Amino acid sequence: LLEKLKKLEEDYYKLRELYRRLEDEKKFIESERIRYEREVRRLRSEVERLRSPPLLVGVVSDILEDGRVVVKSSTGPKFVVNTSQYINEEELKPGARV
Amino acid sequence: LLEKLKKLEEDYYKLRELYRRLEDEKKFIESERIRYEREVRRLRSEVERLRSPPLLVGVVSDILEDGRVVVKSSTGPKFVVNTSQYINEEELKPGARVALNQQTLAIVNVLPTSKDPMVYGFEVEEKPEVSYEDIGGLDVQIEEIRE
Repeated sequence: LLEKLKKLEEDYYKLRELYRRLEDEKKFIESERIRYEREVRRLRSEVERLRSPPLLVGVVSDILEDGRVVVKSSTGPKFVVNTSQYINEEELKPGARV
Repeated sequence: LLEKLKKLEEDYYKLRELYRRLEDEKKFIESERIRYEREVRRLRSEVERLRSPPLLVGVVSDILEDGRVVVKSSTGPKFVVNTSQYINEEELKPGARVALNQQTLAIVNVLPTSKDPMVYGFEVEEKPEVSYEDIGGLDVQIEEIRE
Protein backbone atom coordinates (compact mmCIF):
# COMPACT_ATOMS: atom_id res chain seq x y z
CA LEU A 1 0.00 0.00 0.00
CA LEU A 2 1.77 3.19 1.19
CA GLU A 3 5.08 1.17 1.68
CA LYS A 4 4.95 -0.11 -1.95
CA LEU A 5 4.31 3.19 -3.77
CA LYS A 6 7.27 4.84 -1.89
CA LYS A 7 9.70 2.17 -3.13
CA LEU A 8 8.92 2.21 -6.94
CA GLU A 9 9.05 6.11 -6.63
CA GLU A 10 12.54 5.93 -5.12
CA ASP A 11 13.74 3.79 -8.01
CA TYR A 12 12.24 5.97 -10.85
CA TYR A 13 13.65 9.17 -9.29
CA LYS A 14 17.16 7.65 -8.83
CA LEU A 15 17.41 6.11 -12.26
CA ARG A 16 16.40 9.44 -13.73
CA GLU A 17 19.10 11.55 -12.12
CA LEU A 18 21.73 9.05 -13.31
CA TYR A 19 20.45 8.70 -16.88
CA ARG A 20 20.04 12.44 -17.61
CA ARG A 21 23.64 13.06 -16.75
CA LEU A 22 24.86 10.16 -18.81
CA GLU A 23 22.88 11.47 -21.83
CA ASP A 24 24.29 14.96 -21.63
CA GLU A 25 27.90 13.57 -21.39
CA LYS A 26 27.43 11.49 -24.47
CA LYS A 27 25.77 14.30 -26.30
CA PHE A 28 29.27 15.71 -26.85
CA ILE A 29 30.82 12.39 -27.86
CA GLU A 30 28.71 12.60 -31.04
CA SER A 31 30.77 15.60 -32.16
CA GLU A 32 34.02 13.71 -31.32
CA ARG A 33 32.97 10.98 -33.67
CA ILE A 34 32.55 13.49 -36.63
CA ARG A 35 36.13 14.72 -35.83
CA TYR A 36 37.70 11.29 -36.17
CA GLU A 37 35.86 10.30 -39.24
CA ARG A 38 37.07 13.28 -41.18
CA GLU A 39 40.71 12.68 -40.13
CA VAL A 40 40.48 9.00 -41.38
CA ARG A 41 39.39 10.29 -44.83
CA ARG A 42 42.16 12.85 -44.93
CA LEU A 43 44.86 10.23 -44.21
CA ARG A 44 43.29 7.77 -46.86
CA SER A 45 43.80 10.57 -49.41
CA GLU A 46 47.62 10.34 -48.58
CA VAL A 47 47.75 6.57 -49.12
CA GLU A 48 46.59 7.21 -52.70
CA ARG A 49 49.16 9.94 -53.47
CA LEU A 50 51.80 7.27 -53.21
CA ARG A 51 49.94 4.79 -55.40
CA SER A 52 49.84 7.23 -58.28
CA PRO A 53 52.58 7.41 -61.05
CA PRO A 54 55.35 8.35 -62.00
CA LEU A 55 56.31 4.70 -60.98
CA LEU A 56 59.70 3.12 -61.86
CA VAL A 57 60.80 -0.50 -62.21
CA GLY A 58 63.22 -1.97 -59.54
CA VAL A 59 64.56 -5.59 -59.31
CA VAL A 60 65.68 -6.86 -55.80
CA SER A 61 69.41 -7.51 -55.82
CA ASP A 62 69.53 -8.93 -52.25
CA ILE A 63 67.67 -8.63 -48.94
CA LEU A 64 69.80 -7.55 -45.94
CA GLU A 65 68.74 -8.86 -42.51
CA ASP A 66 68.58 -5.53 -40.68
CA GLY A 67 65.39 -4.03 -42.06
CA ARG A 68 66.35 -2.81 -45.51
CA VAL A 69 66.19 -4.49 -48.97
CA VAL A 70 68.89 -3.63 -51.53
CA VAL A 71 66.93 -2.87 -54.70
CA LYS A 72 68.67 -1.77 -57.95
CA SER A 73 66.89 1.01 -59.95
CA SER A 74 66.73 0.64 -63.68
CA THR A 75 68.07 4.22 -63.72
CA GLY A 76 71.06 2.88 -61.84
CA PRO A 77 71.37 3.40 -57.95
CA LYS A 78 71.07 0.53 -55.63
CA PHE A 79 69.38 1.73 -52.51
CA VAL A 80 68.34 0.41 -49.07
CA VAL A 81 64.68 1.06 -48.36
CA ASN A 82 62.53 0.84 -45.34
CA THR A 83 59.09 -0.85 -46.00
CA SER A 84 55.69 -0.20 -44.38
CA GLN A 85 52.91 -2.68 -43.54
CA TYR A 86 50.76 -1.88 -46.55
CA ILE A 87 53.40 -3.98 -48.55
CA ASN A 88 56.17 -5.99 -46.72
CA GLU A 89 59.59 -7.27 -47.68
CA GLU A 90 58.21 -10.74 -46.96
CA GLU A 91 56.34 -10.35 -50.17
CA LEU A 92 59.65 -9.44 -51.86
CA LYS A 93 62.08 -12.12 -52.99
CA PRO A 94 65.51 -11.95 -54.78
CA GLY A 95 65.01 -11.14 -58.62
CA ALA A 96 61.57 -9.70 -57.91
CA ARG A 97 60.20 -6.98 -60.22
CA VAL A 98 58.89 -4.24 -57.83
CA LEU B 1 -2.06 8.78 0.32
CA LEU B 2 -2.14 6.17 -2.39
CA GLU B 3 -3.29 8.76 -4.95
CA LYS B 4 -0.70 11.29 -4.04
CA LEU B 5 2.44 8.97 -3.93
CA LYS B 6 1.38 7.37 -7.35
CA LYS B 7 0.93 10.72 -9.17
CA LEU B 8 4.55 11.56 -8.20
CA GLU B 9 5.72 8.20 -9.27
CA GLU B 10 4.11 8.29 -12.82
CA ASP B 11 5.92 11.38 -14.05
CA TYR B 12 9.31 10.15 -12.62
CA TYR B 13 8.82 6.90 -14.72
CA LYS B 14 8.03 8.75 -17.98
CA LEU B 15 11.12 11.04 -18.06
CA ARG B 16 13.62 8.28 -16.81
CA GLU B 17 12.68 6.24 -19.99
CA LEU B 18 13.25 9.23 -22.19
CA TYR B 19 16.77 9.87 -20.95
CA ARG B 20 17.46 6.19 -20.99
CA ARG B 21 16.61 5.77 -24.67
CA LEU B 22 18.91 8.62 -25.82
CA GLU B 23 21.90 7.18 -23.59
CA ASP B 24 21.68 3.87 -25.44
CA GLU B 25 21.39 5.74 -28.79
CA LYS B 26 24.55 7.87 -28.26
CA LYS B 27 26.30 4.71 -26.81
CA PHE B 28 26.42 3.17 -30.39
CA ILE B 29 27.93 6.53 -31.57
CA GLU B 30 30.63 6.21 -29.01
CA SER B 31 31.57 2.62 -30.35
CA GLU B 32 31.74 4.14 -33.77
CA ARG B 33 34.16 6.72 -32.30
CA ILE B 34 36.43 3.96 -31.20
CA ARG B 35 36.61 2.46 -34.69
CA TYR B 36 37.64 5.67 -36.46
CA GLU B 37 40.10 6.33 -33.74
CA ARG B 38 42.14 3.23 -34.53
CA GLU B 39 42.15 4.04 -38.22
CA VAL B 40 43.60 7.56 -37.67
CA ARG B 41 46.72 6.06 -35.91
CA ARG B 42 47.14 3.29 -38.46
CA LEU B 43 46.81 5.07 -41.82
CA ARG B 44 49.23 7.78 -40.66
CA SER B 45 52.02 5.55 -39.49
CA GLU B 46 52.43 3.42 -42.44
CA VAL B 47 52.21 6.22 -44.91
CA GLU B 48 55.17 7.96 -43.03
CA ARG B 49 57.65 5.02 -43.33
CA LEU B 50 57.80 5.02 -47.14
CA ARG B 51 58.11 8.86 -47.23
CA SER B 52 61.32 8.23 -45.22
CA PRO B 53 64.31 8.75 -47.60
CA PRO B 54 66.28 5.52 -48.54
CA LEU B 55 70.10 5.45 -48.63
CA LEU B 56 72.30 4.99 -51.79
CA VAL B 57 74.95 2.40 -52.31
CA GLY B 58 78.65 3.00 -52.99
CA VAL B 59 81.92 0.89 -52.74
CA VAL B 60 85.06 2.33 -50.99
CA SER B 61 87.39 2.65 -53.81
CA ASP B 62 90.13 4.81 -52.34
CA ILE B 63 90.63 6.25 -48.78
CA LEU B 64 92.32 9.45 -47.88
CA GLU B 65 94.68 10.80 -45.23
CA ASP B 66 92.47 13.88 -45.03
CA GLY B 67 89.65 11.84 -43.40
CA ARG B 68 87.80 11.71 -46.76
CA VAL B 69 86.96 8.33 -48.41
CA VAL B 70 86.59 8.19 -52.04
CA VAL B 71 83.53 6.04 -52.68
CA LYS B 72 82.44 5.12 -56.22
CA SER B 73 78.65 5.42 -56.04
CA SER B 74 75.89 3.12 -57.63
CA THR B 75 74.64 6.04 -59.66
CA GLY B 76 77.68 5.21 -61.64
CA PRO B 77 79.96 8.24 -61.12
CA LYS B 78 82.67 8.37 -58.57
CA PHE B 79 82.64 10.75 -55.65
CA VAL B 80 84.69 12.09 -52.79
CA VAL B 81 82.39 11.77 -49.66
CA ASN B 82 83.36 12.39 -45.97
CA THR B 83 82.59 9.63 -43.35
CA SER B 84 80.53 10.42 -40.26
CA GLN B 85 81.45 9.48 -36.82
CA TYR B 86 79.02 6.52 -36.47
CA ILE B 87 81.25 4.94 -39.08
CA ASN B 88 84.98 5.04 -38.24
CA GLU B 89 88.04 5.15 -40.46
CA GLU B 90 89.39 1.99 -38.84
CA GLU B 91 86.00 0.46 -39.68
CA LEU B 92 86.45 0.94 -43.39
CA LYS B 93 88.77 -0.56 -45.82
CA PRO B 94 88.93 -0.18 -49.73
CA GLY B 95 86.69 -2.88 -51.36
CA ALA B 96 83.98 -2.37 -48.64
CA ARG B 97 80.44 -1.91 -50.05
CA VAL B 98 79.04 0.99 -47.90
CA ALA B 99 75.91 3.18 -47.55
CA LEU B 100 75.78 6.90 -48.45
CA ASN B 101 73.03 9.41 -47.62
CA GLN B 102 70.67 10.17 -50.46
CA GLN B 103 70.48 13.93 -49.65
CA THR B 104 74.06 14.78 -48.63
CA LEU B 105 76.12 11.85 -49.85
CA ALA B 106 78.13 11.05 -46.71
CA ILE B 107 79.08 7.57 -45.37
CA VAL B 108 76.55 7.03 -42.62
CA ASN B 109 76.24 3.15 -42.57
CA VAL B 110 78.23 0.07 -43.70
CA LEU B 111 76.74 -2.63 -45.92
CA PRO B 112 79.68 -5.19 -45.69
CA THR B 113 80.63 -6.52 -49.28
CA SER B 114 79.85 -7.70 -52.04
CA LYS B 115 76.23 -8.91 -52.15
CA ASP B 116 76.02 -9.36 -55.95
CA PRO B 117 74.99 -10.62 -58.51
CA MET B 118 72.78 -12.64 -56.17
CA VAL B 119 73.93 -13.95 -52.79
CA TYR B 120 70.81 -16.08 -52.72
CA GLY B 121 71.77 -17.04 -56.22
CA PHE B 122 74.69 -18.81 -54.44
CA GLU B 123 72.06 -20.64 -52.40
CA VAL B 124 71.95 -20.47 -48.64
CA GLU B 125 68.19 -20.86 -48.29
CA GLU B 126 66.51 -23.45 -45.96
CA LYS B 127 68.34 -26.01 -43.83
CA PRO B 128 68.08 -29.59 -45.21
CA GLU B 129 65.76 -32.15 -43.60
CA VAL B 130 68.29 -34.91 -43.26
CA SER B 131 69.96 -35.67 -39.91
CA TYR B 132 72.39 -38.50 -38.78
CA GLU B 133 69.47 -40.55 -37.20
CA ASP B 134 67.82 -40.65 -40.74
CA ILE B 135 70.99 -42.30 -42.17
CA GLY B 136 72.18 -45.79 -41.38
CA GLY B 137 74.77 -47.98 -42.95
CA LEU B 138 77.16 -45.04 -43.46
CA ASP B 139 78.19 -45.15 -39.78
CA VAL B 140 81.91 -44.97 -40.34
CA GLN B 141 81.60 -42.16 -42.87
CA ILE B 142 79.56 -40.02 -40.49
CA GLU B 143 82.06 -40.30 -37.60
CA GLU B 144 85.02 -38.86 -39.28
CA ILE B 145 83.31 -35.97 -41.04
CA ARG B 146 81.03 -35.09 -38.00
CA GLU B 147 84.06 -34.83 -35.79
